[PDB]
Amino acid sequence: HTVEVMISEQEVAQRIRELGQQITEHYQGSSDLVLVGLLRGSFVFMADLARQIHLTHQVDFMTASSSRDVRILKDLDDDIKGKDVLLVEDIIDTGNTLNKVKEILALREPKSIRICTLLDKPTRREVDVEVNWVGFEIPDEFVVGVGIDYAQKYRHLPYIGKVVPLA
Amino acid sequence: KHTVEVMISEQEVAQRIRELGQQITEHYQGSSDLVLVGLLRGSFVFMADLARQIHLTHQVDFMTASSRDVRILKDLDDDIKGKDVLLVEDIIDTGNTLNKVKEILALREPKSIRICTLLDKPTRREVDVEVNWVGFEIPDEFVVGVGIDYAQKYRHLPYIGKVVPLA
Amino acid sequence: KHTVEVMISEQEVAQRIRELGQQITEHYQGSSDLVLVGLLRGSFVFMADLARQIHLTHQVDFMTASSRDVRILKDLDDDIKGKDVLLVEDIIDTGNTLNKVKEILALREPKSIRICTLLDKPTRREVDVEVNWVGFEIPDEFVVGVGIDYAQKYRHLPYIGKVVPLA
Amino acid sequence: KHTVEVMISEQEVAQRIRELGQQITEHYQGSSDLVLVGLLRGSFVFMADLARQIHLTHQVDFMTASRDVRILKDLDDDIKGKDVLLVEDIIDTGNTLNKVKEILALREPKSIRICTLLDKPTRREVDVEVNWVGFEIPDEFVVGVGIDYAQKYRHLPYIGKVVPLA
Repeated sequence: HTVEVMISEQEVAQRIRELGQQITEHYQGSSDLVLVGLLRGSFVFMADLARQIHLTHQVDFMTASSSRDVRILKDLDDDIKGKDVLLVEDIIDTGNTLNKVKEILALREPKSIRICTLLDKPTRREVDVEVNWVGFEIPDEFVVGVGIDYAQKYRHLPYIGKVVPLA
Repeated sequence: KHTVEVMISEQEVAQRIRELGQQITEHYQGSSDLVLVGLLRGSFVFMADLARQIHLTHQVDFMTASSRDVRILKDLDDDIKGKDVLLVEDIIDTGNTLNKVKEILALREPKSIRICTLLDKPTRREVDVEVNWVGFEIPDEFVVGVGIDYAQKYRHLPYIGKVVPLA
Repeated sequence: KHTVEVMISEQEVAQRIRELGQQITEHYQGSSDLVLVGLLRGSFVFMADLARQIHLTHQVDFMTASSRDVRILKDLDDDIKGKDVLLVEDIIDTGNTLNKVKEILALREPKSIRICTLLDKPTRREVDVEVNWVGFEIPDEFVVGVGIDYAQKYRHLPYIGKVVPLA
Repeated sequence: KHTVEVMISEQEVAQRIRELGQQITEHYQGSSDLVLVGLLRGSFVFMADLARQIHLTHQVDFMTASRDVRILKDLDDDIKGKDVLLVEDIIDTGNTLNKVKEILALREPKSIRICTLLDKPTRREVDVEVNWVGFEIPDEFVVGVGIDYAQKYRHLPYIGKVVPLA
């Protein structure tokens, strides 16, 4: 198999700059912003987005699992009561896991909860969940890069790639 | 300079847990999917004794909740979707943690959630949680034993004790 | 499908646990800091009964080790540096998991580490782990009860049972 | 009452990380079992930039470590027989990193090495071997590129110095 570039590193960077500007604008005057990354896949997008948000904010992470139940493998280290929470995803597809994570965090009485994802595969949606900011809407391909793995590989590519069969 | 007095004897505790087990057995008669979930660390002794008085095939699991936000330090190992869940507590006082744990688990769509505690301190409640089975209602004293610690000591006492000043 | 036969009766188990607790009490006499550490979920019932037969003030804590690498899904809540640590197991068969848990804990520089188990299957051993206190040494049978499950069932049986396939 | 001063610019950080990724790429050449392991939360930004400058196929994982050094979140995947690179935002006393290394050594990786974006050598309390270092600094009050003050400023793109104004 091989990887072709689907979304270039610079196209990704420009889109994250735009998301950063929109998010900065939306939260202007808030000192309670916290970005929460869903591990492992969101960490690259999160790193780049945080650096494009010109507001003082905090960072946290959750690891949610998958058989049926959405379980918390690692919860947040910090409180979110009365805070503005931004969930940060690498890719939203079925929306299952994200939906339960949002509901679990809603119980803690944050000031607000929103969601931003680098990629959205809306044709995979099985439970709808409100996504405030989306980097790129894509079809249901095997994508990798910018934090996203194929068999644990390729998270470290600076571009969004597509895994394709060779010769 | 402090000591432990017996408040509820080893045998009084055992008789009560025998009675709870009988009522719980009757209650879930014909459920194919009973699961007891303890809250660690305090629940484990009461859980062990109670599970042995329940004359139904059932599963056991544990959560560790945190102690401002209620966070999940260690989640269930198994699924509870469509199951009858019995939350098992050593003591309910403010009700804050238990309430949030119930709300977290309710998101998983168990068939039912009910709650059983060995000790209840009703005068300490800060939030409404409905508890179907209560071993003993007690005044707000420093109690220890049957899983309950004081500064981590005395969980291993077979009786419910009360910590008292000496001299 | 199957039935369960009594292999070691409730009373036999209670008597042996009392013997072990007595020996453990003698062994750590004069120790200021005993901590019993159970591996979840299997060890919780044995732990509850055993701690109640140990007549020294002590602490209780728990770990959850993964089911190749032995990973820590839930670590101890409390420190063990300088303490006498007693690892508590429902059953020891291959010894692989328990060996790693011991090495992991030794890095924290406890004063000592010893191991107790309710059941021991010495024929299944794959690594050398020395076990000072053994409730019952048994053949490689499918056992359940007193914390031990089969397909998550039967942890709540008050005896050690043998699972027996039928027709 | 404070501000933050730029101590090491975004561009200096970027160039140094590229140099580190190059050295790392060269060192691990021919190995197909590279895994970078960051310690949360501080390492995630340096990790993200470093991984993208490493031109070898590799895996990425995370641990979060807590007197006793405890494991609050372990790795998700096996490291037996692998080349492990622990990735750190800053190394000061070394105490946590030393124990994490010891813990992972029990799993029999083929090798374990350590990289840090910042190193404070005069702060060292335990000896631990640090293989790659982005910037060796004095004991300044630092933030940015993953590093916080009171949970704030991990999002700054440069290494900043917190300068009390109070």
